[PDB]
Amino acid sequence: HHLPNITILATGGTIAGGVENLVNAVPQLKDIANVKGEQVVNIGSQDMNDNVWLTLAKKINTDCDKTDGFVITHGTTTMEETAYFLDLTVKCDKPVVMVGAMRPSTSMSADGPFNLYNAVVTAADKASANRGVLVVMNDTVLDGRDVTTTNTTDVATFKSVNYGPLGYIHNGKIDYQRTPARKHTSDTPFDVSKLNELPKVGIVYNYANASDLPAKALVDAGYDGIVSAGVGNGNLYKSVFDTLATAAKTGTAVVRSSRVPTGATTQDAEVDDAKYGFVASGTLNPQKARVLLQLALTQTKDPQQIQQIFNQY
Amino acid sequence: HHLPNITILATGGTIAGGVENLVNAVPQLKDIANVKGEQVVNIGSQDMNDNVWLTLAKKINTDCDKTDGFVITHGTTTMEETAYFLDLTVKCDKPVVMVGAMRPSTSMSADGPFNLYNAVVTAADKASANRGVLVVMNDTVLDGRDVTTTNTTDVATFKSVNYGPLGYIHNGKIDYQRTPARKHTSDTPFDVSKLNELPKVGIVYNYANASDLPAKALVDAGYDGIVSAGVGNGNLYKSVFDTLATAAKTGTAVVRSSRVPTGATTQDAEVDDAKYGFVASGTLNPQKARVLLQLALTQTKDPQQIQQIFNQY
Amino acid sequence: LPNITILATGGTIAGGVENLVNAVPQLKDIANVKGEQVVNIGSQDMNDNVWLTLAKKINTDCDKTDGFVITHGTTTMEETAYFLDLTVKCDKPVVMVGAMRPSTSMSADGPFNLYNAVVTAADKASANRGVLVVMNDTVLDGRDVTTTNTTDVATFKSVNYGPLGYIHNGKIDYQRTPARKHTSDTPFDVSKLNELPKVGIVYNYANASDLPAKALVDAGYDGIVSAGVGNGNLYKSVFDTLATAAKTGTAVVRSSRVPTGATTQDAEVDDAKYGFVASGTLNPQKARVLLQLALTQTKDPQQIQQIFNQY
Amino acid sequence: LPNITILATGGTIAGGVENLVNAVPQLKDIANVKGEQVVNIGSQDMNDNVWLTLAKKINTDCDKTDGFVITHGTTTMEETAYFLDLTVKCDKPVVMVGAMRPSTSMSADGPFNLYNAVVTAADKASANRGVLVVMNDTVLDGRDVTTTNTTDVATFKSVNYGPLGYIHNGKIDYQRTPARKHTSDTPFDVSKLNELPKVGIVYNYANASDLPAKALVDAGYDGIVSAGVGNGNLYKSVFDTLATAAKTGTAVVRSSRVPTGATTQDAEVDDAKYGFVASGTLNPQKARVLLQLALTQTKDPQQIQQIFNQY
Repeated sequence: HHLPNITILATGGTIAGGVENLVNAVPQLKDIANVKGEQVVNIGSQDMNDNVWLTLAKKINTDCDKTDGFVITHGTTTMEETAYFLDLTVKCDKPVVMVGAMRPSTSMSADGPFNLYNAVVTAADKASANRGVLVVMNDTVLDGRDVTTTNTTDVATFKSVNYGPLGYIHNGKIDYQRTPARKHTSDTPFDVSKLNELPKVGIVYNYANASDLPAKALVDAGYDGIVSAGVGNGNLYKSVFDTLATAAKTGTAVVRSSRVPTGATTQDAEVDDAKYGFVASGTLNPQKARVLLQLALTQTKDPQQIQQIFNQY
Repeated sequence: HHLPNITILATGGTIAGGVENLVNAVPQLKDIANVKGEQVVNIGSQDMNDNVWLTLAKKINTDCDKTDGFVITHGTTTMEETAYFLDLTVKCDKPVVMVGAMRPSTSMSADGPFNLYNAVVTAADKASANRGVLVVMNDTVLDGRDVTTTNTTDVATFKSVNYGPLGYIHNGKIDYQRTPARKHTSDTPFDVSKLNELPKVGIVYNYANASDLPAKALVDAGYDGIVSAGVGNGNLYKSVFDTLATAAKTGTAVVRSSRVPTGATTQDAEVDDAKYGFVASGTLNPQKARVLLQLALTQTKDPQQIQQIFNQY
Repeated sequence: LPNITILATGGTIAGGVENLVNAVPQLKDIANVKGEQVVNIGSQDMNDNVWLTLAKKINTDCDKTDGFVITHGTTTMEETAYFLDLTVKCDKPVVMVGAMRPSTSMSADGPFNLYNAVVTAADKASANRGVLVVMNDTVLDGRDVTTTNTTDVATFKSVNYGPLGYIHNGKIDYQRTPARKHTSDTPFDVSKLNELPKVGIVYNYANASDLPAKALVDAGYDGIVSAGVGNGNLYKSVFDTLATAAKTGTAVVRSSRVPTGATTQDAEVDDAKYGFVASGTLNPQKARVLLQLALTQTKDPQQIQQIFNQY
Repeated sequence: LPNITILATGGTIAGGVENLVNAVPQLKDIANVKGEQVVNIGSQDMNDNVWLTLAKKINTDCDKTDGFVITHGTTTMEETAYFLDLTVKCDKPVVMVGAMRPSTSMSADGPFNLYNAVVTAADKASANRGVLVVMNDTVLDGRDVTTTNTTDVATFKSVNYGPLGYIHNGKIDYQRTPARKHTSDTPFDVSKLNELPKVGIVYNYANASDLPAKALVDAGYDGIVSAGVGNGNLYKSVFDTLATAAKTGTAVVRSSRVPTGATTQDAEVDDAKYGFVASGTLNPQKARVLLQLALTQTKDPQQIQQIFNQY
């Protein structure tokens, strides 16, 4: 009886005490796995972009058979977006686990070391397979679809705000009581292996007396899709509504989501989606709805079919 | 011993079973107060705008001495924004209480009737004075600064997510254990009595691979101020950052807030605000930071002084 | 249209029990509803006999109906739901519902809650998910569901693992199902039982008396659940009484007064050494339900621990 | 630089008690720190004698220092904090701190928590806010603070009314202060007491035994707090025992096992008729603290109710 082989892919700086030398910062890692590190890119998470996403997904798909699991170290600001992109595009059913740190590795009571430890525990556990892309933060295993950051600074910020966590980790053991029902990874039709770019999808915000200029600027630039961060149950300020209604009639894909941090933007409730050709995002927040819309646009431009995609993934 | 006189100002449709005839939908109101209703405007809350705000504040300031308290019925989508605008601009220290309903007045288990009842209870209670503008929803008394909507459909959606509620209502009695520390109402310098318009402030969203076109569109239109809904602790995608940095150097006021639903966007932590001339929003979310920025711009265009305003109100 | 049976255990939650279709006419559009009053008791006085009656009724009537809705007061809903979750062998939907506001109150919650419970019981997708609680537009599993606030209409939450689904306009978006075994996958069978093992609960706090625990032991209780402090720790005096009782054959489960999170095995207390069982995410009242049932099968602590790891 | 005294009640929370400035060197930049070991006990074994000792020490040493930080285990922190909140007469900051992870663990929380507690005790703005608990970058009042999760570093929350302030980079943004009276505005004075009235807690649940409650009554306890179901309701057998005890002069407080919300007076139980007291937002363990103190002044239920409405 030997240890699993886990690869750590880094996207940025170190979250505990180079990527080569993590087994020296956290020597406890040796007792759980044989670890190898690769620096895939080196960027701040706030600057995350489509090229990095494509690079990551291709790397995991290509190296899937060379390792028992993956841990990806990633900044916290856009973790939730990269996790969902990977959840839809990775075709490997071995564990893929993302992890970060809310405090810098040099600060007192840095969270990164224990988070990294727990991420490797999770990647090494056979029970973690077939659950989609996972985020491990603060002793908790979270699915890539529902996970979001709820507080600007709290070490406990990452939560699955609509449907809850998959499991909790205590003393290196995971109690899994849930798995996601929406389709992920190998069960999706999305395949990015041949793609060098993704459809252009932007996000506009709604609020009192909202300007329509952001929306117009995107339409005039020929964006493929626009996600509205609506008020309440995905409602839109009138000027924004008028702009997006005309955009949707002339070929732009329009998804109604919500600025409100929990709950679904429901179909045909507040706005007659069938009349305008809009798609309702359900529980996906604006930034995650963008991810799914970009992918849906690689397969179809028909709002009816896009809506079905939002109801399945 | 007689009952207080409470005025109900409506901004839209009825939240229980015209505004004239509310005492017939909720006859229990008669036992608590002598009620008078006025329809101030009639618009959907998603279409809320600066003109309505100015109208409301002027009406309350003008009628303050004619009544013992005010209840304003308002749609839920933008309640949080109107509440904070009033919290900063009303000069009456009698109770001003906003209320709405998450379910339509015709549906089974409509929440509006009991919410309206409780709002009048709150407006009638002497202990409610001097606490700023209040929101009463779901048996809870919430301050206009911290209150926000947390779920798209839940009757329990309104919460003061950073500092908690002021009081709870049980059987027509309020247990107040808190009052807001930030300055409000009569203690602010903001005076809208002479104003027919407010400075133009827009909001842009950050996310992976964020377009700078929304921000550029606002700058090119000559907006007075721009609020960034940043990632994490108010961070900005690089293209957005570059656009806003140049805007701030050339006279546009720029406030960093966060798309993350709780916690403060803190000063000089993630971004060197002093170098770029940016202002950090603290706990104010993007839509509320817009409210304060619009008002601050009536007094000053200097980022240092704007920052002090964000630290006091 | 499906045939749905409403079993009442107390008062009416909208506007007795065949009145319901008159109080909530909209029910006729979604199901053919029949009602029976099984008992008439306050939820605060809920007891083992009512539990046995309910489970036998459902098990016996399973073939005659397409789903069950049980009307139940809110105070102890979470206990009954878990009991039924472990003992019901019908795989048709069983849905519990109640109301936080009286049916005569302004903005009473019971009518819409009842409507949504019937919706849930009528949906094919609800089957095989265990016993469910439907409150405030949300569908919750009977194991994790608990009341979090004394008065709020939104009180019912699955505080460790989340809800199964949300209901909007009569349609349910299910994204979860419980992994722990339930209903027809458990070994527990109450069909021939007229009583259950005696299990009590003691609370821990600063300067706690051991007298409650001693009282239960002297009365020959079969098991004792401790509502511990933090991660299931015990006040010294209480610990000593329970350690002794475990040696003489009383089953002892460490749970926590803390409202979320697991009481984990062998972390704060050497469970193997004293013959204690750790409750996991089960709060004290739920841990009682499982221990009662466990004790119908075994008195061995290691086997009871295994049960607490599977159900 | 302010002079801050660290009073320890148990183990060390970073890397005994004069070591602290060596374990957390950054403390030297913000205060002149002195440490004293007051007792050395596990938090789960916290008791009335430790409480009396702590309050007398602070009251006696108030003039010699600019603020106090008390190091305390997490299990019962919420009880000690409320006791001190009612009995301390020093108006200088008193700040409690602990750690959810052992000081030797990876990513131990105690060092930064200790640093933030000293920061808080050193800030002028912290005075006159009552006794405070500083955990996970947040400043919480001793009345409302409770532990919400068995293991999470973020467990401590003021679940009904929220935190007072948040700490970022050594600065505190205070937006709240507690309205209920505390510290030097209470009538409670423990300076001449060597013991406290005897108050125990019983739990309610389905089929609850009255034996715990009877045991406390037979031992002549001065008061009993009920952890009720829902809005402080009681299982029938328990109710009957407590109704009898209240008539013979035992003080009885109805609280709730439900983790948030008030137990409200005369709503679910006719408190006036039975001579019971409703706890408001005080959970059972906190309601014990107040009832113990109330009973040093009066045995009359109407006066005890007034106390529960003011403190």
